[PDB]
Amino acid sequence: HWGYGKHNGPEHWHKDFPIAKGERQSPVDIDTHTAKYDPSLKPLSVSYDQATSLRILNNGHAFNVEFDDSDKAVLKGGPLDGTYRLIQFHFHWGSLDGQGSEHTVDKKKYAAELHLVHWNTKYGDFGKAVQQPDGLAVLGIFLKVGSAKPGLQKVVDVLDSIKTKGKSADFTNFDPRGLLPESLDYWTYPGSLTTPPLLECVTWIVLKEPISVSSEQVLKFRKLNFNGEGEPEELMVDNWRPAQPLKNRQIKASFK
Ligand SMILES: COc1cc2c(cc1O)CC[C@@H]1[C@@H]2CC[C@]2(C)[C@@H](OS(N)(=O)=O)CC[C@@H]12
Ligand SMILES: COc1cc2c(cc1O)CC[C@@H]1[C@@H]2CC[C@]2(C)[C@@H](OS(N)(=O)=O)CC[C@@H]12
Ligand SMILES: [Zn+2]
Ligand SMILES: [Zn+2]
Repeated sequence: HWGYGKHNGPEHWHKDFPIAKGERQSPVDIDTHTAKYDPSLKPLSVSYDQATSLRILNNGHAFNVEFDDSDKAVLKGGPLDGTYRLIQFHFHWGSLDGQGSEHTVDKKKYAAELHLVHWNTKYGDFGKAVQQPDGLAVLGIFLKVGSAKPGLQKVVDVLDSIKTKGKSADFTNFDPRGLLPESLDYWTYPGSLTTPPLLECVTWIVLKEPISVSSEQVLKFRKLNFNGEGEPEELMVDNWRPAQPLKNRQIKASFK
């Protein structure tokens, strides 16, 4: 079963998922001396007021918060056509503050990265959406260690109750607006799922401004287990895929 270790990690993925060496694989390094400011890029339209969080789950790769995708949390605008519905969010993080993000900015690795996953509604269901180049829009947001993020506290406090693979808790009344920074300045490029099946169905939208999270908050991420309860203890850390080659895609910025 795929994972992040020496024996099942990103370097083994191409064997079951040959697309791993594709033309638009994610994440990528965002090189700012090559990123193209695009004045035509619209401001992002995040509408999360109606988001209906359901539960949080430890899937053995990370923990993910599922939403009711009817409920009308939607991402639109920015570089996107049509309506993308929020279906879930999750994080990738490191074994120390100095790494854990998937995207990098001039090779800088952040402590973590939040991904808010949305799907294009012309495709009827998530499953069909992922089979299309414009099937998904993932909003990526970096995490740096600093002051606490109040909107994160419910997430981290619940982690104690979902330590091992397959564990879930109820997670109603979670407002994902609280995971957002001040600015919605962004980079964007066509990419992929950063986990298997690595499908090239994603319009990546990566925010310029990281959110500040406390050391106390990020530490809780590192107490999760990859393994199931009663299995050999595998700590859930460094669950990130390294930056992939851009292969001459244009990363467009909405700010200079
Ligand atoms: C393959 O076809 C489909 C899959 C899914 C759906 C509809 C489909 O037609 C609806 C919800 C999708 C779920 C897949 C697992 C998700 C992303 C979950 O991610 S997760 N927990 O990390 O495995 C959260 C929401 C899930
Ligand atoms: C094709 O249908 C499915 C897809 C997935 C799952 C189950 C399905 O039935 C479970 C894991 C799902 C993954 C989709 C991309 C996720 C959310 C990834 O999001 S990401 N990193 O932003 O590209 C991380 C976990 C991935
Ligand atoms: Zn799995
Ligand atoms: Zn992710």
